[PDB]
Amino acid sequence: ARMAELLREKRVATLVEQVRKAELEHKLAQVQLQRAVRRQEELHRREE
RNA sequence: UGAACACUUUAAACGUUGGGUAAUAUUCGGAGGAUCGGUCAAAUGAGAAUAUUCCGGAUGGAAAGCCGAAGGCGAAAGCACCAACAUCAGAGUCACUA
Repeated sequence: ARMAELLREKRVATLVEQVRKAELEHKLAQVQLQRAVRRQEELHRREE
């Protein structure tokens, strides 16, 4: 039971956290970079 | 997926308020003196007091005649005078939400 838990559960869960967090860092690099410069240029040109 | 924002685009979507109309029968005076109505066809009547009509006037509300279409909007029934109030809705782009 301890072999199953510490040698499966925490590392398979760890795979799930780091995979969705690499995905979240992908989505967050998107929403910072392309979104932020696009919308500040749009708001800049719309107020001009 | 579902929903709110910023743009692009949509009309017979929805209720209220003001105004209009080809057209409608009734009526006030005038033209005109026996036809009109109507149907496969025939039959009460309008009419010898003036009928269809025609002139021009009033009335008052129906319905929106063409547009307009195997076109649109709608959840469906449905929705076809504008103008404005007005509350939406639906589609596309670009972003939020996880």
